[PDB]
Amino acid sequence: MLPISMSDEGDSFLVKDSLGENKIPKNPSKVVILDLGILDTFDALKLNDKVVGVPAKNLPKYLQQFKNKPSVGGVQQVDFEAINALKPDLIIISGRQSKFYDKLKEIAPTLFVGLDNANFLSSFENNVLSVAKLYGLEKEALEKISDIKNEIEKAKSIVDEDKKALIILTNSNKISAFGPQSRFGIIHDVLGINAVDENIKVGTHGKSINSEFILEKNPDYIFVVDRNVILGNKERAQGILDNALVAKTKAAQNKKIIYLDPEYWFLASGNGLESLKTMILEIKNAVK
Ligand SMILES: [Zn+2]
Ligand SMILES: [Zn+2]
Repeated sequence: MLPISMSDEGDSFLVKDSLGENKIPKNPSKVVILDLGILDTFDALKLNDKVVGVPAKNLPKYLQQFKNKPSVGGVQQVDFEAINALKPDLIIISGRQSKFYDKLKEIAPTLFVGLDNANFLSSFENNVLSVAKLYGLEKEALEKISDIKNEIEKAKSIVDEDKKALIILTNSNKISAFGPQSRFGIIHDVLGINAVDENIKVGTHGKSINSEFILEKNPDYIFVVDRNVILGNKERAQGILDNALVAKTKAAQNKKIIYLDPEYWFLASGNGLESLKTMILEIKNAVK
Protein backbone atom coordinates (compact mmCIF):
# COMPACT_ATOMS: atom_id res chain seq x y z
CA MET A 1 0.00 0.00 0.00
CA LEU A 2 1.29 3.61 -0.55
CA PRO A 3 2.50 5.24 2.62
CA ILE A 4 1.46 8.59 3.99
CA SER A 5 3.94 11.33 2.89
CA MET A 6 3.90 14.83 4.24
CA SER A 7 5.47 18.08 3.04
CA ASP A 8 5.85 21.34 5.03
CA GLU A 9 3.93 24.19 3.60
CA GLY A 10 4.22 26.66 6.51
CA ASP A 11 0.86 26.72 8.26
CA SER A 12 -0.06 23.29 6.94
CA PHE A 13 1.16 19.99 5.50
CA LEU A 14 0.43 18.74 1.95
CA VAL A 15 -0.30 15.07 2.70
CA LYS A 16 -0.60 12.18 0.25
CA ASP A 17 -1.85 8.71 1.09
CA SER A 18 -3.26 5.73 -0.77
CA LEU A 19 -6.65 7.45 -1.19
CA GLY A 20 -5.62 10.94 -2.15
CA GLU A 21 -4.09 14.28 -1.33
CA ASN A 22 -5.06 16.79 1.40
CA LYS A 23 -3.91 20.10 2.81
CA ILE A 24 -4.00 19.59 6.65
CA PRO A 25 -3.47 22.47 9.00
CA LYS A 26 -0.72 22.19 11.54
CA ASN A 27 -2.08 21.39 15.04
CA PRO A 28 -5.59 20.54 13.88
CA SER A 29 -8.00 21.43 16.60
CA LYS A 30 -11.21 19.77 15.65
CA VAL A 31 -10.55 16.16 14.63
CA VAL A 32 -13.20 13.55 13.89
CA ILE A 33 -11.67 10.10 14.35
CA LEU A 34 -13.28 7.03 12.78
CA ASP A 35 -10.32 4.59 13.48
CA LEU A 36 -10.33 3.45 17.05
CA GLY A 37 -6.63 2.71 17.09
CA ILE A 38 -5.86 6.25 16.12
CA LEU A 39 -8.22 7.51 18.80
CA ASP A 40 -6.04 5.61 21.27
CA THR A 41 -2.94 7.20 19.81
CA PHE A 42 -4.50 10.67 20.45
CA ASP A 43 -5.00 9.57 24.02
CA ALA A 44 -1.42 8.31 24.32
CA LEU A 45 -0.05 11.61 22.98
CA LYS A 46 -2.35 13.69 25.28
CA LEU A 47 -4.26 15.12 22.33
CA ASN A 48 -7.70 14.37 23.80
CA ASP A 49 -8.77 18.04 23.58
CA LYS A 50 -8.22 17.98 19.80
CA VAL A 51 -10.84 15.23 19.32
CA VAL A 52 -14.33 16.56 18.52
CA GLY A 53 -16.15 13.41 17.36
CA VAL A 54 -15.87 9.67 17.91
CA PRO A 55 -17.91 6.63 16.74
CA ALA A 56 -19.69 6.19 20.08
CA LYS A 57 -21.74 3.21 18.89
CA ASN A 58 -18.53 1.23 18.79
CA LEU A 59 -16.45 2.83 21.50
CA PRO A 60 -14.34 0.15 23.21
CA LYS A 61 -14.25 -0.24 27.01
CA TYR A 62 -10.60 0.83 26.98
CA LEU A 63 -11.59 4.14 25.35
CA GLN A 64 -14.50 5.11 27.60
CA GLN A 65 -12.80 8.36 28.55
CA PHE A 66 -14.16 9.55 25.14
CA LYS A 67 -17.78 8.71 26.06
CA ASN A 68 -18.70 12.37 26.46
CA LYS A 69 -17.43 13.43 23.07
CA PRO A 70 -19.96 14.08 20.34
CA SER A 71 -20.86 10.89 18.54
CA VAL A 72 -20.49 10.46 14.83
CA GLY A 73 -22.20 7.08 14.84
CA GLY A 74 -20.46 3.83 14.27
CA VAL A 75 -17.48 2.63 12.39
CA GLN A 76 -19.74 1.31 9.69
CA GLN A 77 -22.93 3.30 10.45
CA VAL A 78 -21.36 6.77 9.99
CA ASP A 79 -23.59 9.79 10.86
CA PHE A 80 -22.73 12.32 8.23
CA GLU A 81 -25.06 14.96 9.60
CA ALA A 82 -23.23 14.75 12.88
CA ILE A 83 -19.83 15.01 11.18
CA ASN A 84 -20.86 18.01 9.09
CA ALA A 85 -22.17 19.71 12.27
CA LEU A 86 -18.83 19.56 13.98
CA LYS A 87 -17.06 21.42 11.23
CA PRO A 88 -13.88 19.38 11.65
CA ASP A 89 -10.50 20.48 10.43
CA LEU A 90 -9.54 16.86 9.91
CA ILE A 91 -11.24 13.50 9.59
CA ILE A 92 -9.19 10.32 10.13
CA ILE A 93 -10.37 7.03 8.60
CA SER A 94 -9.21 3.50 7.86
CA GLY A 95 -10.49 0.71 5.56
CA ARG A 96 -14.05 0.47 6.84
CA GLN A 97 -14.72 3.97 5.71
CA SER A 98 -12.78 4.01 2.45
CA LYS A 99 -16.17 3.55 0.69
CA PHE A 100 -17.23 6.93 2.08
CA TYR A 101 -13.97 8.82 1.20
CA ASP A 102 -15.43 11.20 -1.38
CA LYS A 103 -18.35 12.16 0.84
CA LEU A 104 -16.05 12.74 3.78
CA LYS A 105 -13.54 14.76 1.75
CA GLU A 106 -16.40 17.24 1.04
CA ILE A 107 -16.59 17.90 4.80
CA ALA A 108 -12.88 18.28 5.65
CA PRO A 109 -9.42 16.96 4.79
CA THR A 110 -9.62 13.20 5.21
CA LEU A 111 -6.51 11.28 6.18
CA PHE A 112 -6.34 7.48 5.48
CA VAL A 113 -4.41 5.40 8.05
CA GLY A 114 -4.69 1.95 6.54
CA LEU A 115 -2.82 -1.07 7.70
CA ASP A 116 -0.93 -3.14 5.21
CA ASN A 117 -1.29 -6.77 6.31
CA ALA A 118 1.90 -7.56 4.42
CA ASN A 119 3.85 -4.90 6.27
CA PHE A 120 2.02 -4.29 9.48
CA LEU A 121 4.71 -2.58 11.59
CA SER A 122 5.76 -0.35 8.75
CA SER A 123 2.13 0.71 8.25
CA PHE A 124 1.64 1.19 12.05
CA GLU A 125 4.75 3.38 12.49
CA ASN A 126 3.78 5.46 9.42
CA ASN A 127 0.28 6.08 10.80
CA VAL A 128 1.47 7.04 14.29
CA LEU A 129 4.35 9.21 13.10
CA SER A 130 2.23 11.03 10.58
CA VAL A 131 -0.30 11.95 13.21
CA ALA A 132 2.40 12.98 15.58
CA LYS A 133 4.09 15.22 12.96
CA LEU A 134 0.85 17.27 12.75
CA TYR A 135 1.36 18.28 16.31
CA GLY A 136 5.22 18.37 16.58
CA LEU A 137 5.22 15.24 18.76
CA GLU A 138 7.49 12.98 16.71
CA LYS A 139 9.88 12.66 19.64
CA GLU A 140 7.24 11.50 22.01
CA ALA A 141 5.77 9.11 19.43
CA LEU A 142 9.19 7.63 18.62
CA GLU A 143 9.76 6.97 22.30
CA LYS A 144 6.43 5.14 22.49
CA ILE A 145 7.17 3.15 19.32
CA SER A 146 10.58 2.25 20.74
CA ASP A 147 8.90 1.01 23.90
CA ILE A 148 6.53 -1.17 21.86
CA LYS A 149 9.53 -2.57 19.92
CA ASN A 150 11.24 -3.44 23.19
CA GLU A 151 8.10 -5.18 24.32
CA ILE A 152 8.00 -7.10 21.04
CA GLU A 153 11.59 -8.19 21.59
CA LYS A 154 10.82 -9.33 25.09
CA ALA A 155 7.76 -11.25 23.87
CA LYS A 156 9.72 -12.89 21.06
CA SER A 157 12.15 -14.10 23.84
CA ILE A 158 9.57 -16.37 25.21
CA VAL A 159 7.99 -17.62 21.97
CA ASP A 160 8.56 -21.30 21.25
CA GLU A 161 10.73 -22.21 18.26
CA ASP A 162 8.60 -25.08 17.16
CA LYS A 163 5.03 -24.83 18.55
CA LYS A 164 2.33 -23.94 16.00
CA ALA A 165 -0.87 -21.89 16.27
CA LEU A 166 -4.14 -21.77 14.51
CA ILE A 167 -5.69 -18.26 14.31
CA ILE A 168 -9.44 -18.25 13.92
CA LEU A 169 -12.27 -15.79 13.82
CA THR A 170 -15.73 -16.92 14.91
CA ASN A 171 -18.84 -15.19 13.62
CA SER A 172 -22.20 -16.74 14.16
CA ASN A 173 -21.39 -20.45 14.04
CA LYS A 174 -18.72 -20.05 11.32
CA ILE A 175 -15.03 -20.64 12.05
CA SER A 176 -12.59 -18.94 9.68
CA ALA A 177 -8.81 -19.46 9.72
CA PHE A 178 -6.21 -16.77 9.05
CA GLY A 179 -2.52 -17.09 8.46
CA PRO A 180 0.62 -15.05 7.73
CA GLN A 181 0.06 -11.70 6.16
CA SER A 182 -3.62 -11.76 6.58
CA ARG A 183 -5.85 -10.19 9.13
CA PHE A 184 -4.68 -11.01 12.66
CA GLY A 185 -1.40 -12.04 11.03
CA ILE A 186 0.71 -10.17 13.57
CA ILE A 187 0.67 -13.13 16.00
CA HIS A 188 2.87 -14.76 13.31
CA ASP A 189 4.32 -11.80 11.44
CA VAL A 190 5.36 -9.66 14.44
CA LEU A 191 5.71 -12.05 17.29
CA GLY A 192 6.92 -15.07 15.24
CA ILE A 193 4.49 -17.70 16.54
CA ASN A 194 4.55 -20.46 13.84
CA ALA A 195 1.36 -21.11 11.92
CA VAL A 196 -0.06 -24.70 11.59
CA ASP A 197 -0.04 -24.09 7.77
CA GLU A 198 2.50 -21.42 7.01
CA ASN A 199 1.85 -21.36 3.30
CA ILE A 200 -2.05 -20.95 3.68
CA LYS A 201 -3.52 -18.22 1.45
CA VAL A 202 -6.89 -16.90 2.60
CA GLY A 203 -9.26 -14.12 1.45
CA THR A 204 -10.55 -11.24 3.37
CA HIS A 205 -12.89 -13.39 5.43
CA GLY A 206 -10.46 -16.21 6.03
CA LYS A 207 -10.82 -19.95 5.20
CA SER A 208 -14.01 -21.55 6.50
CA ILE A 209 -13.07 -24.57 8.56
CA ASN A 210 -14.66 -27.15 10.87
CA SER A 211 -13.63 -28.93 14.08
CA GLU A 212 -12.37 -31.98 12.02
CA PHE A 213 -9.92 -29.60 10.41
CA ILE A 214 -8.85 -28.23 13.72
CA LEU A 215 -8.13 -31.71 15.04
CA GLU A 216 -6.35 -32.80 11.80
CA LYS A 217 -3.99 -29.84 12.25
CA ASN A 218 -3.64 -30.39 16.01
CA PRO A 219 -2.30 -27.01 16.90
CA ASP A 220 -0.35 -26.24 20.02
CA TYR A 221 -2.28 -22.94 20.43
CA ILE A 222 -5.60 -21.76 19.13
CA PHE A 223 -5.98 -17.97 19.11
CA VAL A 224 -9.66 -16.97 18.79
CA VAL A 225 -11.18 -13.66 17.84
CA ASP A 226 -14.91 -13.91 18.62
CA ARG A 227 -16.84 -11.38 16.46
CA ASN A 228 -20.00 -12.72 18.19
CA VAL A 229 -19.01 -10.64 21.17
CA ILE A 230 -19.01 -7.39 19.04
CA LEU A 231 -22.41 -8.33 17.52
CA GLY A 232 -24.03 -9.32 20.80
CA ASN A 233 -24.92 -12.70 19.28
CA LYS A 234 -26.15 -15.68 21.29
CA GLU A 235 -23.41 -18.02 20.36
CA ARG A 236 -19.84 -17.67 21.56
CA ALA A 237 -16.56 -19.22 20.59
CA GLN A 238 -16.32 -21.04 23.91
CA GLY A 239 -19.49 -23.03 23.01
CA ILE A 240 -18.56 -23.44 19.32
CA LEU A 241 -15.27 -25.02 20.31
CA ASP A 242 -16.69 -27.15 23.18
CA ASN A 243 -16.77 -30.42 21.33
CA ALA A 244 -15.04 -33.81 21.49
CA LEU A 245 -12.85 -33.07 18.45
CA VAL A 246 -11.39 -29.84 19.69
CA ALA A 247 -10.96 -31.39 23.11
CA LYS A 248 -8.51 -33.92 21.64
CA THR A 249 -6.06 -31.19 20.48
CA LYS A 250 -2.85 -30.22 22.14
CA ALA A 251 -4.21 -26.74 22.54
CA ALA A 252 -7.28 -27.87 24.43
CA GLN A 253 -5.31 -30.35 26.58
CA ASN A 254 -2.72 -27.65 27.48
CA LYS A 255 -5.32 -24.90 28.16
CA LYS A 256 -4.00 -22.92 25.19
CA ILE A 257 -7.26 -22.01 23.56
CA ILE A 258 -6.81 -18.29 23.92
CA TYR A 259 -9.80 -15.95 23.55
CA LEU A 260 -8.37 -12.67 22.32
CA ASP A 261 -10.21 -9.46 23.17
CA PRO A 262 -12.21 -8.60 20.11
CA GLU A 263 -12.48 -4.93 20.98
CA TYR A 264 -8.78 -4.74 20.37
CA TRP A 265 -8.31 -7.40 17.68
CA PHE A 266 -11.34 -6.73 15.55
CA LEU A 267 -12.18 -3.08 16.26
CA ALA A 268 -8.89 -1.21 16.97
CA SER A 269 -6.86 -3.79 14.81
CA GLY A 270 -3.75 -2.76 16.61
CA ASN A 271 -3.75 0.59 14.86
CA GLY A 272 -2.82 2.59 17.96
CA LEU A 273 -0.01 3.01 20.50
CA GLU A 274 -2.22 1.73 23.28
CA SER A 275 -3.96 -1.09 21.47
CA LEU A 276 -0.78 -2.50 19.88
CA LYS A 277 1.13 -2.45 23.22
CA THR A 278 -1.77 -4.12 24.94
CA MET A 279 -2.12 -6.77 22.22
CA ILE A 280 1.57 -7.66 22.36
CA LEU A 281 1.38 -8.05 26.05
CA GLU A 282 -1.79 -10.08 25.74
CA ILE A 283 -0.11 -12.58 23.46
CA LYS A 284 2.99 -12.69 25.68
CA ASN A 285 0.88 -13.45 28.71
CA ALA A 286 -0.88 -16.29 26.76
CA VAL A 287 2.26 -18.07 25.60
CA LYS A 288 4.77 -17.52 28.35
ZN1 LIG B 1 16.74 -23.40 18.58
ZN1 LIG C 1 6.41 -18.52 9.88
